[PDB]
Amino acid sequence: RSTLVHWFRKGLRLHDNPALSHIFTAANAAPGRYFVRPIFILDPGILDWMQVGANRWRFLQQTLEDLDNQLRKLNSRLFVVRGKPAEVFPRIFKSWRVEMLTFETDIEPYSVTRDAAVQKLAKAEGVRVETHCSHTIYNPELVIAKNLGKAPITYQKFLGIVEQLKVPKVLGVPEKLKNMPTPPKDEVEQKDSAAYDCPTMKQLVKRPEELGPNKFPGGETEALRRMEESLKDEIWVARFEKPNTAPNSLEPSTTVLSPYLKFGCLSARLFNQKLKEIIKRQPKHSQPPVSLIGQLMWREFYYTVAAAEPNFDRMLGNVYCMQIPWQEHPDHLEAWTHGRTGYPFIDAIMRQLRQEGWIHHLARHAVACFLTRGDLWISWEEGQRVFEQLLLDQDWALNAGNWMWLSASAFFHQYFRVYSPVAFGKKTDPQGHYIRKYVPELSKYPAGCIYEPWKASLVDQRAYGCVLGTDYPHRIVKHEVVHKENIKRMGAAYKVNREVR
DNA sequence: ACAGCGGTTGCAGGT
DNA sequence: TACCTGCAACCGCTG
Ligand SMILES: Cc1cc2nc3c(=O)[nH]c(=O)nc-3n(C[C@H](O)[C@H](O)[C@H](O)COP(=O)(O)OP(=O)(O)OC[C@H]3O[C@@H](n4cnc5c(N)ncnc54)[C@H](O)[C@@H]3O)c2cc1C
Repeated sequence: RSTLVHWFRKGLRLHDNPALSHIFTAANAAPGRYFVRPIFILDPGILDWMQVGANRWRFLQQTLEDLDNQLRKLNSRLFVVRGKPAEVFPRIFKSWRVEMLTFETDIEPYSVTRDAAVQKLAKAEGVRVETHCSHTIYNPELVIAKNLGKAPITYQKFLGIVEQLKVPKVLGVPEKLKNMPTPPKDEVEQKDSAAYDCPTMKQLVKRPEELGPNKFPGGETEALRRMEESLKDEIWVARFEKPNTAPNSLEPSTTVLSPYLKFGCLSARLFNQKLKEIIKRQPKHSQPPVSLIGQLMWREFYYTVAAAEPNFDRMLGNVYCMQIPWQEHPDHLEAWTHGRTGYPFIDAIMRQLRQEGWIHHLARHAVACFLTRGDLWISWEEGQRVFEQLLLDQDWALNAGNWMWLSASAFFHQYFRVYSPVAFGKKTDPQGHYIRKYVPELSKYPAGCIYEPWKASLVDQRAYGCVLGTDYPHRIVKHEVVHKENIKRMGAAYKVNREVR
């Protein structure tokens, strides 16, 4: 009796998962030939390629738990195999007699190399491999192809291309498995019958002191529930313009579906379709680039360009990337990293980020601009690695692309527009409630200088119960000097990059 | 050929 | 209010 395997890596969902649905329609088509083994490989070869904070482990733990619950409703379960895909796949091809493997494709360099090996090792043992493209609405490979073998490097050019492509159908949830007993215990399940069960928090999070409030639980269920809440107000959705959403509202002012889209708990395609249904009922609506569909198209865009370039997360060797002489400065990196910059707005954001693992897009803008071209002149690659650790939604392509944007290394080139770490947040939080929350030491300062504590006299600071240099740090740089100064470094860097290009 | 246009989300100082 | 402006002038795309 041969086994059918779906491999979860992303696409952590039952709904709109063609790679998964094939296995289930295939098993039900000829029941009694097949066992079904939906697996997720807990890969230690991931921790040596990337950084993973506690908040995101909890998210993964919860997603895997929810994914297991849902598979059980389909008379199956999730099998969590510990091991590196190299050691794991040849063993399970053998002991399970794998007739077919399926998975959702990924453009990310680690997974491309991982996939090739498995694609090859599957052909070595005659296993059929059927991959699907469902993490994105459009296939980056086809987007590139229709643009004559090149990735379009502007948003509008990108839209023109994808409008010429038809959208795959959004699949529902797969068929409940019929007349299908549980698979026989392999060599590993015989030693330990719980070997492939869901990791507990204790097992997965080796670091529980670094967890913050569980504001965004993982899993398909919470993803679907949150989308429905996010789209309940159809007038809000129609008129949605990203630039008018607050970075410092205590409640998130956007959908916060990014972590769900990153793990594939929510299908980008389903989400796109729910929006398109709202568009019909609400013909007066925002367009790209600022609308919600437009935000999905940004995801698509960055995935396309990234797909074409394996050095996309890196300045050197990156076809898109401006070559800029960033400084090494450990003290300033360390201060930015732990929200100890002395600019309360920046510090507020980095602390929310660390504690909760999500921050608003424009909050990311503010801190990224500050780290790179705005103030500290530190490479975007560093900011990337921090975000990569702290973000629930860390996504290789998205993190890289947006970091290159904010440093004006690629895609964005108007480096004379520099965010003010003092001024930016005032429009949406003039009282500084956001700062009072994440920088509690300053929570008794008057609004007139909570963004600029260094304007308080010493006696003022004492009366506010927080002296600068002791209870909260002196600002590590003077924005009003360094941003003009950096603008001229950028002018200089661009001149050099032209004189090659 | 290269001036001119648009570019998801700047700031300060303006009506 | 939501769109003036000037800043010193960037990119890729277009015709
Ligand atoms: C320096 C920097 C790093 C970033 N790193 C990541 C990352 O690691 N992973 C990630 O998902 N987002 C990243 N973002 C992009 C963006 O900030 C988030 O996708 C967004 O804040 C998610 O919140 P939301 O779900 O409420 O987005 P919404 O405003 O509700 O938009 C809906 C969805 O569209 C997509 N989207 C929105 N904005 C962008 C964007 N600018 N680029 C690409 N896709 C977008 C997201 O999937 C998002 O969930 C980064 C932005 C910057 C400034």
